[PDB]
Amino acid sequence: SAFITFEGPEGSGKTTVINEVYHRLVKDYDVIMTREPGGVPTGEEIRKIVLEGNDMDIRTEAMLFAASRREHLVLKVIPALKEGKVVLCDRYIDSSLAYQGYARGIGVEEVRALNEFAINGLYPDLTIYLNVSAEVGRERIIKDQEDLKFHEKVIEGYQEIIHNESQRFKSVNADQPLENVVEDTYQTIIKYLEKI
Amino acid sequence: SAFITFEGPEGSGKTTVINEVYHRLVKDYDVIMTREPGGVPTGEEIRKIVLEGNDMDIRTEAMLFAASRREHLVLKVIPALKEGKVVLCDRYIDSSLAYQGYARGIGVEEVRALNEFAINGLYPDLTIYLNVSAEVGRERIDQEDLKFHEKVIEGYQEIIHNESQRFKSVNADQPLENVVEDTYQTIIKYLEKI
Ligand SMILES: CC[C@H](c1ccc(C(=O)O)c(Oc2cccc(Cl)c2)c1OC)N1CCC[C@H](n2cc(C)c(=O)[nH]c2=O)C1
Ligand SMILES: CC[C@H](c1ccc(C(=O)O)c(Oc2cccc(Cl)c2)c1OC)N1CCC[C@H](n2cc(C)c(=O)[nH]c2=O)C1
Repeated sequence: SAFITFEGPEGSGKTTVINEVYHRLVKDYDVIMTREPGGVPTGEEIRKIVLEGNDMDIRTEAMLFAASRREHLVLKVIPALKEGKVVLCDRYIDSSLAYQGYARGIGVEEVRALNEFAINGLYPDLTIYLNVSAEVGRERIIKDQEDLKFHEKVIEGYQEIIHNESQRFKSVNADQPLENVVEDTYQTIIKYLEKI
Repeated sequence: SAFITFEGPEGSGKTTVINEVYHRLVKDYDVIMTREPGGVPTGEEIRKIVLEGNDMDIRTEAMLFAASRREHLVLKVIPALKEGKVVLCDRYIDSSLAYQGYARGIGVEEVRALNEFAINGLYPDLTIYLNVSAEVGRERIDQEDLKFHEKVIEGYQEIIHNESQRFKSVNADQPLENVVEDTYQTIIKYLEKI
């Protein structure tokens, strides 16, 4: 089994990359694609609260992302791993670190301690970081100043997380055309998987 | 202003005591009594999720109690404290420490780290612990329920041993009129010294 997470800002080509990699991996592996809350009833109820939030306190929002994360992990991810599946997960702990910790200003270490409570040691086996520049990402989103700066800070946050901790992290150049980003991601995954 | 929390297992007469103490304190102080979620919409929605939980993972449950704690703190407690009020809160961080941390077995220090993210330094000024023996508590209320009850009491003892200065323990084995009186006097002594 393998728990593989995908990280990156918006405009990193993440949706295309996961879908195309899934289509190639299913030839050799029992693979699933997922994202939080991913159909888990409690997680879906949490998601409704977050999306209905009127200027929700950023720490309450972080705790709700973390509670949705745990429900998705325990009720969907772990049973799939037990079946021997390759789980392709769109966003996990690192999104809360980059978005809640860095971009929203809570503090990466405070958000880390919260999410370590949530995942209880279950870190991804492999994390694909779709490393897009802010300018390329901006163009992919189009195809506001506060939004542009928020997108910039998300990337700055990811840069901080990957520069500090790196072992499961595999950075893929997402400034390339998407066919190349798919090929580099697929090859990175196959290299990991074929080493058991 | 003062933020005073009330803690204890079931059977400690905690609800009755806080209600009576609050009714007496309103005569001399600008005071409110509340509990989580306490009407805050997001907290109420989180409460519904917890109550609807079918064998809910204990850490998800702890995170939801912590999210309800923050909403109630931010929208009710902090605005009242800024208005200079005495805030009486029935159950706070120590309830998550005793129940989720100790009794459910996640670990007090793990649950403390989670709750410190939720309260962001807003610990109670004073915590009233209604110290009921497991035997009196049992009587005031099967093997599993009695074992969980004893575990909560044991958890509260460990917490109070580690943070003696924040707690004031009231003998909850006495008749409730005495528990009310000792709790009231403990609070007044604290309020008249600040
Ligand atoms: C509004 C922010 C946005 C977003 C977009 C779509 C959904 C939606 O599902 O319709 C969404 O709701 C979610 C998603 C995941 C988990 C929950 Cl509980 C609610 C959402 O966050 C509220 N952004 C998009 C970029 C990534 C952001 N994000 C994601 C995760 C997983 C995290 O931990 N932190 C974070 O800020 C959310
Ligand atoms: C079933 C557990 C029970 C309890 C009783 C009544 C309510 C109810 O409101 O009807 C309740 O729901 C709540 C209460 C507070 C906050 C939320 Cl989000 C939900 C509840 O916990 C699910 N016990 C009773 C003993 C104390 C327990 N407790 C309380 C708090 C505040 C905590 O942090 N941890 C904990 O285990 C809950």
